[PDB]
Amino acid sequence: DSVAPGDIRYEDLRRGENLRFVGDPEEIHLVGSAAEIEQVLSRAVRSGKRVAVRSGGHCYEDFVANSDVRVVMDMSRLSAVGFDEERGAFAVEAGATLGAVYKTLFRVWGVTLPGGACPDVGAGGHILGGGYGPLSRMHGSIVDYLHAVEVVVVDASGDARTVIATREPSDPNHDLWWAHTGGGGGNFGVVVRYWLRTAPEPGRLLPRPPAEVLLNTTVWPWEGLDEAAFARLVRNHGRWFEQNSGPDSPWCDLYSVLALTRSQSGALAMTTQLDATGPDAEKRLETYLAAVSEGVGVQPHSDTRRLPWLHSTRWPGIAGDGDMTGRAKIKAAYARRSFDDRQIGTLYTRLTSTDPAGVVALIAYGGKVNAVPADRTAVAQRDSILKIVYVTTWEDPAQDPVHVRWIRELYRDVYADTGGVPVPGGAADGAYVNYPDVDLADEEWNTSGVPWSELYYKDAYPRLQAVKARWDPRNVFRHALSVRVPP
Amino acid sequence: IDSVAPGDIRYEDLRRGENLRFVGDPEEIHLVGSAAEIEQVLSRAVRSGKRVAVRSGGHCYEDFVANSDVRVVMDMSRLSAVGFDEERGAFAVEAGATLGAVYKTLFRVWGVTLPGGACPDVGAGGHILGGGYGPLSRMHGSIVDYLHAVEVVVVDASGDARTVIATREPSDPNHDLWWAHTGGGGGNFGVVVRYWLRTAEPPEPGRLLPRPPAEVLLNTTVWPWEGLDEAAFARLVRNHGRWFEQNSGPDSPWCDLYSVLALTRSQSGALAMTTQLDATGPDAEKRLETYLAAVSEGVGVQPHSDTRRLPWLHSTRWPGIAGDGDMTGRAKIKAAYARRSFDDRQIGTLYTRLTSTDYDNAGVVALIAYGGKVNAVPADRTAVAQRDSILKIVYVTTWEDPAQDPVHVRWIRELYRDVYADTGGVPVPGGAADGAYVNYPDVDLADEEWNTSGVPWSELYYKDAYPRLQAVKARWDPRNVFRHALSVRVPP
Ligand SMILES: *Cc1cc2c(nc3c(=O)[nH]c(=O)nc-3n2C[C@H](O)[C@H](O)[C@H](O)COP(=O)(O)OP(=O)(O)OC[C@H]2O[C@@H](n3cnc4c(N)ncnc43)[C@H](O)[C@@H]2O)c(*)c1C
Ligand SMILES: *Cc1cc2c(nc3c(=O)[nH]c(=O)nc-3n2C[C@H](O)[C@H](O)[C@H](O)COP(=O)(O)OP(=O)(O)OC[C@H]2O[C@@H](n3cnc4c(N)ncnc43)[C@H](O)[C@@H]2O)c(*)c1C
Ligand SMILES: CC1=CC(=O)[C@H]2O[C@]1(C)O[C@H]([C@H](C)/C=C(C)/C=C/C(O)=C1\C(=O)CNC1=O)[C@H]2C
Ligand SMILES: CC1=C[C@H](O)[C@H]2O[C@]1(C)O[C@H]([C@H](C)/C=C(C)/C=C/C(O)=C1\C(=O)CNC1=O)[C@H]2C
Ligand SMILES: [Cl-]
Ligand SMILES: [Cl-]
Ligand SMILES: [Mg+2]
Ligand SMILES: [Mg+2]
Repeated sequence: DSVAPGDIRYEDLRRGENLRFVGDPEEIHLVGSAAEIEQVLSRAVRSGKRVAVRSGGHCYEDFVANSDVRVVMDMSRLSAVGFDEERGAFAVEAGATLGAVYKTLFRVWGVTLPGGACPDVGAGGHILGGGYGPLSRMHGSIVDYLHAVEVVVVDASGDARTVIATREPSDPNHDLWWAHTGGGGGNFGVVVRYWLRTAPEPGRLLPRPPAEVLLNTTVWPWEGLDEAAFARLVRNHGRWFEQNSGPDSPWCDLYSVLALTRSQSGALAMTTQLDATGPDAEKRLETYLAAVSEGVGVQPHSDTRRLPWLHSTRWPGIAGDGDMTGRAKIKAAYARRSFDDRQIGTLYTRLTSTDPAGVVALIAYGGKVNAVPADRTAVAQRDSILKIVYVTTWEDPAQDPVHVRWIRELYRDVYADTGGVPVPGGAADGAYVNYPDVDLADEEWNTSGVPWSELYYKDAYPRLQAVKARWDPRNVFRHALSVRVPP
Repeated sequence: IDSVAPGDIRYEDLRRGENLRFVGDPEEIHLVGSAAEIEQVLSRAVRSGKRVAVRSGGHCYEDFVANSDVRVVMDMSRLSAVGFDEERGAFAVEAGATLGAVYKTLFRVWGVTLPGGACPDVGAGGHILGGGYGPLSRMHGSIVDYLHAVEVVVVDASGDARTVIATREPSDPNHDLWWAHTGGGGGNFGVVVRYWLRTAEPPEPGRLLPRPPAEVLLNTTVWPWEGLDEAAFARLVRNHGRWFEQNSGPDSPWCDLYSVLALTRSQSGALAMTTQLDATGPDAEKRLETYLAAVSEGVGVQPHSDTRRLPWLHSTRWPGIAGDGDMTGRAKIKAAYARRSFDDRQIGTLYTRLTSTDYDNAGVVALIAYGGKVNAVPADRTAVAQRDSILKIVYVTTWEDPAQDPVHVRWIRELYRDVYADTGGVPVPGGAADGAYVNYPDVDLADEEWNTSGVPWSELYYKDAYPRLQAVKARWDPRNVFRHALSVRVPP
């Protein structure tokens, strides 16, 4: 159907899962096929009305709900996951949530994709932004399994058409397939479905997860934590990840997130997942936990459970708490090395100061992600060890400026020696387009002289611009931080 | 053909539901893709003498599916479609669909909903035929009040399986079987493949199920346990009880409010309440405030109160309503229907057992708003017989260490027994309580050591509906292929 203001569904469908952003579309179309997408597109382009696509609605920025967007194509009716006998690959429609993808692939076929934690995320935005997750160190990015994609595009004359692009070098649309391996949503056209398989039995055509995992939750009380203690914990963790994130590391089967929380929360915490298949799994876990707490002087509460693998993906310790109400602002960076002492000092001061819920999360990364050449996909960061996510959440819709400023100042200060942004090719490797932050393109917050596009895409940017020029010459698909041809 | 045996990578997940207390030993778990595949699993299991069980959403609070004696499981995961069936004129929900997919698909696509559970992960398979209710029940009734027809694979005396359709039409030959699916409970009559749902009351899908409110007010209210004595606790409980006694009739304007009051262990630091109210009237905020003021009056403890206004579909995924999604760890649940609110001795026992330092160190008694339009339905019209209650009361304890089951099971057994001590330790129907709800099953209701009331488990769950359920059992499952603790069973 089509949803317009006044329809009972309008208040829900005008929003994604980020409540800071309220869309004003004149029409939201729950499209049912490529053919219906082509008709909504060609009609919007003729009218001069700006469009956007919503799949899972997890965009951290206002790309879909931007007040200029007059027409939304919502992919909820296209949520199938299955094996496509004709193409010999798994077909994930854009509106499928990760929880549905993982349940279907694993229960029916015993396989999985190494995408996000977070069952409510849609495939649409997630895959073509370079999705990664708990199994990425073991199995790479989800885009490392992208075999082909179906996408509705608009030509110079304004007519919409459906094309298939694939990983085969001789594919005439090969360049468009490459741009879907991390190029980001909302840039090239409307993805209808992705086809994924390893680069003819379905059970053999995607990776098999561990049957069981050890999951641990470790908590340090903040009350008895001084700066030196905090700094040793952070340095322990960063040194361990600097040593143990290569593509041939035995530690490819470990994932963890260390949460550096505001002191007012009462505790810092870390969640770890380790493949439990080996009979020494428990010893290996403890050696990782011991490394993180060595010399800290605070004993953590520690609890470890063995869980079947599909059950573990729904545990809020990995999946997050599912609460998408209230208001949040995210920033993020790639880390090639962990923070230096001065940055640790900044973190400690900003986390303990009574100047607000807020966390800096360090998410294990690298491993098999890093076996891929930096230019093979549009995910150009293939030597990092951690993704660092800065977050502040609040409730009062009248108090956005103060929370945005807190997180802006923290991030600027951490990256102050590189113009306030994580400039690639140093201790940092730029930014991740599925954690978009419009401040990276803001002269007031980015003083590095490096454009937002090089921070997200590094050297992939020129190729993406060429794909943009070829496949979206009219620039129908745009938003803050969208791939844009040279002026 | 899609089957999982020990040694398969999928076996550890598929041998369990969402209750980690219960580890199954089936020789095969079949991921059935159709009614015909269910018939071939059933007929083979019957000719072998192998005990069967069905798993849809995996949310069973008891060991009905994962019982070690179950040899063959039919897992309905592949049967998860939700859509409109034009030819039937009703919405079709396959048993493997989760409530989250149900509400998303019905609402986004058609702007309608079903007044079923809170809890997006629950499967339709067990949830509807147990009499599912939720946030919207006071406004729209139980989900079974929209069950028009069912498709179910059943086994006859000779041991052959077939697929039948049973509908709400009085002249339908299978009308009795339809009736038993409006609250008879899972794992009793045969394998439901799909449910068809529509208002009993124009043939547009957008008018054939109730529309939810477009927006709701949602409130979380928290009272610190620190400055809270027995008199203050008792006043809060009594306030809430009286309000529900007065405001839960089928014609009450308060049919559009739902709330959960959590009487937590004092160890937890705070008592809390979540309230949802239809926000579309222009005085919704003043109405919410009057309900909150009634709950807190003269309590002497100022609650911390947070109200947000949310679009309806978004509200159903807020953990304040949906729960926190954490099904790891171990839990024991007991429950009862309340026709009137707790008396002095009961409030006293709750206070004592919520503040006591005994056992080990979690627990909660949650009072869930009920009644409203549920109670407009005659008690014998469906297999949900409790049609005059005002609250469902759920007793819970949770823990992590799998070596510590007894102390936790004992805590909650003694708390519940003590609350219902004046009636043999169990909520005997037709008094202050109205028995128990089959989607919150508790095997201790059939245990002579915990039920000294003289009233059998079957009358507690089903009241006068039981002999009719038994007649359906005799006719449709004569071999008793479908059984578990607390399964409908013909007379000896
Ligand atoms: C909210 C949330 C996000 C998470 C979570 N966990 C993650 C994880 O463990 N690893 C990750 O890599 N990412 C995680 N993320 C982030 C998500 O990956 C991003 O928020 C994704 O971009 C979201 O995808 P989706 O849910 O589909 O978001 P939308 O808002 O619909 O779209 C985002 C963006 O992409 C464009 N787009 C959507 N659909 C299409 C199609 N079919 N074709 C082209 N472009 C599309 C949109 O217009 C928009 O620009 C955990 C949580 C809780
Ligand atoms: C875990 C959980 C349960 C909840 C939650 N919230 C509820 C709410 O707000 N209102 C409710 O009324 N109930 C809520 N519940 C309880 C569920 O309603 C019950 O736990 C349901 O019985 C669960 O159904 P399902 O998830 O399908 O569980 P299973 O364990 O697969 O089945 C239970 C029972 O039913 C039999 N059965 C399943 N499938 C079939 C079919 N197709 N045909 C016949 N019989 C079937 C099973 O064999 C078993 O006997 C919130 C949470 C978080
Ligand atoms: C591990 C992980 C990876 C992800 O990629 C995302 O999911 C996880 C669980 O966590 C990531 C990050 C550490 C956490 C975030 C941002 C917390 C968000 C939050 O609390 C709220 C809102 O977004 C709206 N209202 C809220 O309350 C995040 C980026
Ligand atoms: C409001 C609800 C209605 C539903 O009928 C169910 O959902 C809701 C959200 O709350 C109910 C009850 C108050 C809470 C329970 C059982 C908590 C369970 C719980 O914590 C756990 C488990 O069940 C397993 N591990 C765990 O940790 C429950 C019966
Ligand atoms: Cl934008
Ligand atoms: Cl049983
Ligand atoms: Mg949050
Ligand atoms: Mg819990």
